[PDB]
Amino acid sequence: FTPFPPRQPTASARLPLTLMTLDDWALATITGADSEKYMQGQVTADVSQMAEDQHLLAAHCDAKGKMWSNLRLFRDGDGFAWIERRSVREPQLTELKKYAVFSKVTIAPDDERVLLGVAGFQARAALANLFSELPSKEKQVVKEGATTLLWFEHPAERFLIVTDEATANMLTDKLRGEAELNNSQQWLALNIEAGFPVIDAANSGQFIPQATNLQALGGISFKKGCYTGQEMVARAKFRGANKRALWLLAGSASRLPEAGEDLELKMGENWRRTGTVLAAVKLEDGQVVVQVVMNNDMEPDSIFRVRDDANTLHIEPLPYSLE
Ligand SMILES: [Ca+2]
Ligand SMILES: [Cl-]
Repeated sequence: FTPFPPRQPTASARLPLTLMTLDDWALATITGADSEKYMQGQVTADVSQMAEDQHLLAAHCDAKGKMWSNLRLFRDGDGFAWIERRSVREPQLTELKKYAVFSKVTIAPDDERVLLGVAGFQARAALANLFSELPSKEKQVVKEGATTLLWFEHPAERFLIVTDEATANMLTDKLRGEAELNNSQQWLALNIEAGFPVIDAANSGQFIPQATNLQALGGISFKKGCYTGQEMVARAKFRGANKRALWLLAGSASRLPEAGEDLELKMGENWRRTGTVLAAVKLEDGQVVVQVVMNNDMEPDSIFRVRDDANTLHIEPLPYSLE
């Protein structure tokens, strides 16, 4: 079917109708009688209380609570599928499979299905012509034949499509010259804007889930039964235990910081390396936008920069509360 070529991404507010190939994300599945039990023991979400029409962003942690990756989970066949960054799928699956020697599950990558995104102006009306039913806030996953559609509210309405090559080709042919075409960087920009954490390889194993605000995004149950890393995830909820959070910065820079890179914070006439970048994109309207993990008590008027840059970044209020 083939990835779409990149064009410079746009902020959600000004984003035209856009169809994207999500090549930098990747799919995996679990099937078998023990699918729910097995996943319940390895992720932060309560998968026993996930309906067929729901999807959520969970964490898969090691025994110390550090996330191999977050993952967007939904029911698929008699088990689950999930989407995470391609750069971490291989090690994530190795670590997930460590406990499955005798369990009634089969865990595998899925590179047969195609991941697409639809976003921007009138995305819903454009798609309503191409599928009988679309997902919505009231029914967040819809399935039609080979296709699974996931609804997102943030930062503006958009849809993630999990489908076969034939349907991907149909959609592309039907929307060509109406939807702009872009690649993963546009979906990435939207996740940065929404404050939804992205974990690439450099950041695998580095963060407890709450350092990336996952508790505020519905990704952690504190009442479910035991799972790998649970004790440490629970400890991070104590008053004052976790000192990090995920932030949204915007401004200008001469280069994008890489995942795992630090930024610099201004203080007096000095600059101090601070934080860990998760993702960054340069937008059409000129700004660099950056998702970063740093201390949860940064002053709102803090001034940042990409290391040694002539220009600066500032905090854009996160669109959801951490209270
Ligand atoms: Ca444009
Ligand atoms: Cl952490």
